[PDB]
Amino acid sequence: SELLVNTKSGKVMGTRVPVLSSHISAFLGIPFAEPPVGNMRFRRPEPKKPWSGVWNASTYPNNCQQYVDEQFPGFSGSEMWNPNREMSEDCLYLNIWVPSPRPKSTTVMVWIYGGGFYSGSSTLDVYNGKYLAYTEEVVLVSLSYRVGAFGFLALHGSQEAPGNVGLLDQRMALQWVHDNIQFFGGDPKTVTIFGESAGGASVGMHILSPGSRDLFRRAILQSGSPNCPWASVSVAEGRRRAVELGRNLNCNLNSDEELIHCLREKKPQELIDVEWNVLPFDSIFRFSFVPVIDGEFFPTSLESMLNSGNFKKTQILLGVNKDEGSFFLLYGAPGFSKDSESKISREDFMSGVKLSVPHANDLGLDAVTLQYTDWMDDNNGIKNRDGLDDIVGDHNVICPLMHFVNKYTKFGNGTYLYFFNHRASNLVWPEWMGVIHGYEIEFVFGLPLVKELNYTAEEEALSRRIMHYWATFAKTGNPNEPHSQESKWPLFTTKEQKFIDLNTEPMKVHQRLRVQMCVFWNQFLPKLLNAT
Amino acid sequence: SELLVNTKSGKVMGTRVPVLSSHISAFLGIPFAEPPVGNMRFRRPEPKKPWSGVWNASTYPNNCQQYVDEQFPGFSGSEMWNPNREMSEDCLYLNIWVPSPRPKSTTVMVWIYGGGFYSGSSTLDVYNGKYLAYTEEVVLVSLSYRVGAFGFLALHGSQEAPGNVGLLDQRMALQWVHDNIQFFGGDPKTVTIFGESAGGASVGMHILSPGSRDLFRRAILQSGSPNCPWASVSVAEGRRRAVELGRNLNCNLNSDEELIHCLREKKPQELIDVEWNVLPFDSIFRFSFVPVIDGEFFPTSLESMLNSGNFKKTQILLGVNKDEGSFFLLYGAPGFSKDSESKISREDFMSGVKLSVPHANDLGLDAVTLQYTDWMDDNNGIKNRDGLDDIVGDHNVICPLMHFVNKYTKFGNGTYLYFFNHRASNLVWPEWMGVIHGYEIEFVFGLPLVKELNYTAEEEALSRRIMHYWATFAKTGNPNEPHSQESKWPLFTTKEQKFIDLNTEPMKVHQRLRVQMCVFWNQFLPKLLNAT
Repeated sequence: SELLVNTKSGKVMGTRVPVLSSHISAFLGIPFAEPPVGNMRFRRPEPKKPWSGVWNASTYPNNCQQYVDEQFPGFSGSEMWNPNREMSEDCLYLNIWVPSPRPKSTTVMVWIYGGGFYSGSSTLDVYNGKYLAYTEEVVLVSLSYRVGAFGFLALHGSQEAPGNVGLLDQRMALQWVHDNIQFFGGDPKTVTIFGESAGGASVGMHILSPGSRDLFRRAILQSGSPNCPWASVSVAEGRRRAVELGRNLNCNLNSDEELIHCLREKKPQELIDVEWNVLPFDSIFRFSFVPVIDGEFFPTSLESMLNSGNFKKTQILLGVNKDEGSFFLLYGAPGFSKDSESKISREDFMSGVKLSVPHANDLGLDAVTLQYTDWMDDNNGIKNRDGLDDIVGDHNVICPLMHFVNKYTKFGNGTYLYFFNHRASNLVWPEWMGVIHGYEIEFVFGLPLVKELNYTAEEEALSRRIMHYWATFAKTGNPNEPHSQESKWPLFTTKEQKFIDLNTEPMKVHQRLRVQMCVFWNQFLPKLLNAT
Repeated sequence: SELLVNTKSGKVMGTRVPVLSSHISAFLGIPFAEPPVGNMRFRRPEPKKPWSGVWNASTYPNNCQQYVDEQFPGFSGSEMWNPNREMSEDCLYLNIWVPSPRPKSTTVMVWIYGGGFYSGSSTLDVYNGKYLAYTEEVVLVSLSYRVGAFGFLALHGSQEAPGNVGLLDQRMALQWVHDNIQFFGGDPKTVTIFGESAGGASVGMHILSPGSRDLFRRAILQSGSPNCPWASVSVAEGRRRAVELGRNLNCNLNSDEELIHCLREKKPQELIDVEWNVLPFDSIFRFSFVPVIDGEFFPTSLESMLNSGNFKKTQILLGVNKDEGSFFLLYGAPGFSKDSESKISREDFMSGVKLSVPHANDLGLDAVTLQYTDWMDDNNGIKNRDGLDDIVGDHNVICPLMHFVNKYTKFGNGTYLYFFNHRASNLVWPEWMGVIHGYEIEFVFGLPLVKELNYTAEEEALSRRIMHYWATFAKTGNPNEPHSQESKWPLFTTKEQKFIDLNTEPMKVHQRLRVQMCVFWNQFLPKLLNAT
């Protein structure tokens, strides 16, 4: 049977699913690790024990325990990101979409969801891999990993909560793909991992971490890189936050054993209710439990790894969205509202800057403010709003990704860069937010090809182009068709630094994506904060 | 006789001079102080003793002892600024141009020449007051004052070389005008002092200094202000430079008396030959002997005087030229040449920045470089050249004058600001230098009205407009004609900050002259250098 697959862990039974008036096979909820519950909480994952009989993989698995956004009850714009299944600590499963008839040895794409390392699900409607697997004829895999304290509580030095266990979950799912995808028609020597935001940062971390490098061939990073200021902390800050978490739950703090044991007795929701109270500063775009530079997963600091070429050398395709910051300002910066134009005063502007660069002394806050203010029109509410939007996006996403790409390209075997600047016509978020963080995802997964969702014809065409770029890159290491007549996505080189825009207009090639600001955020400010 | 005038110091005999096919009276070389020679060198000036008989004032006086530019022998462009008369320490004289028939009580304008406090003459062809006195019917006075070490050697604490004696010379000439101009037809209650560069800085210093305030009514400052980074030094740096001067001439340095006495035995040219060896840094736009914040001429620091309104409150008219810095780069920055386009490489650019902001640490040099570099085209030779030009002008002239104007306007009784951006058609300097430092002077003195000099008809019209603005402002405190139909030069206010361009095109009003850069140079950088 096409729906029956015998893997090294046991037999699995999938289901047939309709897609664009056709069909493909789907294997949902395949377990790749033992349930991280009880004494296993905070612990590194262990391989799932083989099972007898047939595993029923016809329905989505549970979603990991996580914080749930309720800032806009009922609003589709934010609820489309919330868990759509029962949450449970028993959440390490993966999903596979296989073309029909089943391929013999085709390209594999493994999706790693984003969510700031504190949220995310592989089962969201925007992550349905059936469209992409069908249209491009690839085996699509989406995995899951523990988030928040459950996946990133770090008490370096103890084996009970080492940290980075969330990244080990991903690695474990990748190990399973490497060992079993051949039975689903996938070629294990041609797997591309791709993700967005925290997922993009995760992809970059597997490229850096020695233990993950041999598990995949190529990589795609969307709006996220390993060196982002929010993607990781030191072992000291990790330790400091773990202890403060324990203090909010009145736990014994005399020893690691004491704390860990007390945290393992708490119900999942009890840790989630106080998870945000451990941040060191009043801030925006900063999360509590994230990866930590431990000396194991990451041999040394990320900057030294990037300078010495200590990372997997292969081809990579990456880029960012035009307005990465508007989402974090809406939820946490004074002056912004979902139902108004959010024109910002001078007052709130400087207030926003303090919230965006929390680690900066007063001289630094002034450097930023000067770099983003137009003194010929300083009380222009619209310029201050967009100025704050640029700051958040440049500092948190764009400038960090440009640093990575320029460092990587010196040792890589091929780089392709994009700038997504098309605002979907059916967006429910206000206009001032622009090309929002995470909204390029729907084009990558082909949601525009389904009429009932209400996209324009040019948006459907844009989705096919992107799907074909991502898939062609996954297969060959070059998003361009060998002998095509279409416009060519030039290769990003240390010298020219070319990149393309991604929208419904005729392709246009550019150079040095936001260099002015990246030099400020990657060279000047760090130096200023270090000297003063 | 129209050419004979009886002043409080004695009788003076002038001469009749032709001007634009007409005539006026000129009284040249009238002494206002005792010759500062021998034991009087470095000493404060003393009033000229009255004389019997008639003083022959038909020819120009000698020029003060000064450094002479020889970088371009024969070149009119630079030699038009050199002394055109025999140099002598006996140089404290003034010149007066009086309309014919002699007025009864008309407006007076006193010119103070520039030259970085190390050079300058009242007898240069560009300073001939006959055109302006004739065309606007005003009594025009140009004075002289000691420059270089002779006028600014400062050994605070000793009465033999207190410092600022060069400013006291100017004040003395102003005292004479106040006490005697009535006999030449001038109204002593309506005297406007005006000057360019060091002269403009001098005018601003008389506005600040308690002892000079009652000697004039209004003031005009061209490309120079008292708070410029080159216009003054502390008593400590003054002392340090005086001692180093003595060391270059192998003088006894055990005591002030010892040093001073040794310096008074030196020939004038001996001090001038080593005057440039005392600068603390390798620099551009910095001069050896300049005014010093002594606690006498200047009660306290200039910044505190400006903040507390401790200065003469009246009307002022001031502005700058578009390219104030090109002159100092030509003479002292690597890469620039008089006979080439001077396209500058990255190398020489950063080399120029180090020379322009000598007092800056490495973090500061980086702030400047980032603020003036276009990272999308960093090796563009023309952008680096103009970028260096802007830096020198903004830091040394424009941003300092904008700080002064904004501080003054809060307590003044009327401010008028201009931006001169017309490059004379007959300039002998290369094109890359643009609207050069000091070349608005020829329009103020009406040189364009004389055919044989070769200006265009629109330049002659521009000169009359400027002469009428300066003169009308001198008479009433407003450059605009009461009921005119011509375009109005708006008043500069703290709120709107309006200013006008000055060229051959229809007047245009603007706002916030180079604010972006002025905020960088007046608020951010000082803070950065103070914290680091």
